[PDB]
Amino acid sequence: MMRLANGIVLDKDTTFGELKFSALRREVRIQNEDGSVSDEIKERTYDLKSKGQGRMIQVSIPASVPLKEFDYNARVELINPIADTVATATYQGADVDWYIKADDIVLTLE
Repeated sequence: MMRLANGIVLDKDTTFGELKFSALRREVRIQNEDGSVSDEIKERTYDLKSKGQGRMIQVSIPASVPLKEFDYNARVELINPIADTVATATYQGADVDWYIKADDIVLTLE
């Protein structure tokens, strides 16, 4: 005898809006001093669509975080998402969309 919550107590705006999967843009890897890049990963950049200004957002998570094999338009939410200015600080002209570095990628539990 005990009552289990069938839903959520409160709502949080961490979900951004509707975050739905599109593809895996690119997994950037550890570059060797000699020049050539290694087979080991550094960060993983994903393609996610969000409701708002109509921009496809580039979500990058560190190598310590495993890959998530999600289906197309699967609803996800980010633990600690931050929109950076470090990418556009080293790149110029290639930055057609904006970058968001995240902690971990999970499914929308709310």
